[PDB]
Amino acid sequence: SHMEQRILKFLEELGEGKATTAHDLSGKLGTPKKEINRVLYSLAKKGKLQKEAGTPPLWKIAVSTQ
Amino acid sequence: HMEQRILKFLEELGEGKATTAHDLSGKLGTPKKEINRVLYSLAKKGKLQKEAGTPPLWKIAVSTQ
Amino acid sequence: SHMEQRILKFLEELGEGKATTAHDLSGKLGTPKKEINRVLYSLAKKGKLQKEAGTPPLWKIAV
Amino acid sequence: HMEQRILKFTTAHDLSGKLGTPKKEINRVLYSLAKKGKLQKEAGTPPLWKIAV
DNA sequence: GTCGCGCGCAATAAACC
DNA sequence: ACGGTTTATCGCGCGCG
Repeated sequence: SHMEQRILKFLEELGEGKATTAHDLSGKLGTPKKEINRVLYSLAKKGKLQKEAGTPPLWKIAVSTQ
Repeated sequence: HMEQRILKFLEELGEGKATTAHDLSGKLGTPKKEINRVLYSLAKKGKLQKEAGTPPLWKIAVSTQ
Repeated sequence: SHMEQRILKFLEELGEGKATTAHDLSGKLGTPKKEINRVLYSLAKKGKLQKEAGTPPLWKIAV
Repeated sequence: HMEQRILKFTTAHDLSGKLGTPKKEINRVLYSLAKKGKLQKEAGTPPLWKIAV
């Protein structure tokens, strides 16, 4: 499952403290938004990503938790 | 191309019986995003008829004149 | 519940059996149509409003 | 008429036997009534429910 | 076994003013 | 040398086995 590696790679190259939407990830990475959101919610559960509230939700690399 | 594939499948089901987009996405091997995108367009062109529900049911358009 | 009151008041200011569109509510309140529809459809599931399917949908006070 | 009976009577799973209703229809009225302010969802596995006074 | 989901929605077309 | 902006059931939050 190298879909996790490319998303974390994309959020790293986006910049410091930068966030983006799941619809934007589906467009750039060329991956259906269905698989994207399934991985995004999974990476936030692993603690590697954090979800900013909003519609749609914004996603960035987690900074706070251990 | 994808539309007639959905239409052809709804023929071999017996007139009266319907199906869901989730059921179509598996049989035709197509993501449900494209399935629903074609289904809603076939009902707007009069080719199909939508029975709204949870989830909605789709069948051949029935004339009502 | 603040934008909900602005919409509910207007639908009450306007006729006691009348309806209106989200576009009409958008201009008469200086609020984008996206924010209006967010409140309109939310009020429908709460049973506060009644929606008439159409182009565009019509919204009126329910009981 | 489910919205009326769901108030007179926990988990949505537990409500499937007390009323003989599928869990899909119970969670429907639960999240709907919770958006009407009358319910409140607890963080359980499965989640827990209770009437909000 | 969390799940309530109805979703098609624009990497659009068409219509408006 | 050139039609920008809004609509559409357009509300969408959806990840669901």
